[PDB]
Amino acid sequence: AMDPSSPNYDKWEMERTDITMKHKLGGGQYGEVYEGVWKKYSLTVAVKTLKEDTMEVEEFLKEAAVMKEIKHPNLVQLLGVCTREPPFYIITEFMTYGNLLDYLRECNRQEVSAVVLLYMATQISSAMEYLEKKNFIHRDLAARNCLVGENHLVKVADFGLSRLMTGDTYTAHAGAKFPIKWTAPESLAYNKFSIKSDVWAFGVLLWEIATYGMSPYPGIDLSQVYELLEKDYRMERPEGCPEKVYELMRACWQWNPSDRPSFAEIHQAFETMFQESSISDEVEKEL
Ligand SMILES: Cc1ccc(NC(=O)c2ccc(CN3CCN(C)CC3)cc2)cc1Nc1nccc(-c2cccnc2)n1
Ligand SMILES: [Cl-]
Repeated sequence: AMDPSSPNYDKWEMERTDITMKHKLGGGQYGEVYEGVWKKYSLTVAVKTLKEDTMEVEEFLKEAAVMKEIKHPNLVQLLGVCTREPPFYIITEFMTYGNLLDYLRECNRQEVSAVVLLYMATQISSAMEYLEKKNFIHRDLAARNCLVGENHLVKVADFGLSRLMTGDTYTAHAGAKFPIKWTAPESLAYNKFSIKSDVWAFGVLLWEIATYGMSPYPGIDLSQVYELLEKDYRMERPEGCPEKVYELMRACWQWNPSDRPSFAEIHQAFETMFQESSISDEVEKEL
C-alpha cells in the first residue's frame, strides 16, 4: 500500500519499525494503547493495537478508515496506520496532559479558570459540530474521552472505554455496558442513538467541566434515574455556574431529542454567550 502507483496505495500506511513501543498508556485505562516514539522525529505518539485474538478486527479497521476521513483541530490527529499485516496499529499524536476528566480534577484552578473551562467546552462543541455535519455520531461523549494538550487545547477522542473502564461508570444495560449517567433517555429506553443523544451527553460533559470533574447525579441510584428524568428531574445549576451556561445544559437535556440544539447551534451559542458581561463577572455575580 506504500507504492504511489498502486491502486491500493494508502498514504497512511507506514513502516512499523519506525516506531519504538514503550509501556501501556495511562496504566491501562485505554486498554491496548501504548506510548511509542516515532524514531525519525524523536516524537512521542500514542499507538493503539489489537488485543490477543479478538473478534474486533473489522471494528479496528473500520475505526482506522473513519479516522482517515476526519481532520479537525479538536479531534485527535491520526498520524499513520500499520494495517498491511499484523500487528495492526493506529498511530495518533500524544497529548501531553492526558484525559480531560483527570485534568479537571487535578488542575491548578487559578490557571484553569472559568474562561478556560468555557474555552474547553467550546472546542469540544467545535469538534462535535464537525462530526455532526459529516454525518458521524460519537456515541460515548464524556470528559474521560477528551484529551488535553498545550495551552488548554482539547481534542475529542473515542477510547472505546465501555468494557475497559472499571468502577460504576459503565454498567450492564441492554446487553451492553452503558455509562448510564451520560446516556440520553431514548438511548436508555429504546436503544436509539443519534447526534442528538450525543448532544445530551455533551450537556453532561458540560456539567463535568463546570464542576471540575465531579461525578454526575451523585447519590442517586441508577435504577431511579430514568423515572426521575421522565418526571423532568435534572441536575441543579452547580455552584458558581453562570445562568447562561446552565440554560445551555438544560437545552442539551431536553427530553425530546428533536428539541435539543444541534452542535452547530451550541458552538454558536458559546461564541456569543457573554457579549454583555464576561463569564468571570457572571461567576462572581452567581457566587
Ligand atoms: C492511538 C489512537 C487510536 C485511535 C483513536 N481514535 C479516536 O480517538 C477516535 C475519535 C473519534 C472517532 C469518530 N468515530 C465516529 C463513529 N462513532 C460511532 C465513534 C467515533 C473515531 C476514533 C485515538 C488514539 N489516540 C489515543 N488513544 C488512547 C489514549 C491516547 C492518549 C492518552 C494520553 C495522552 N495522549 C494520548 N490517545
Ligand atoms: Cl457514525
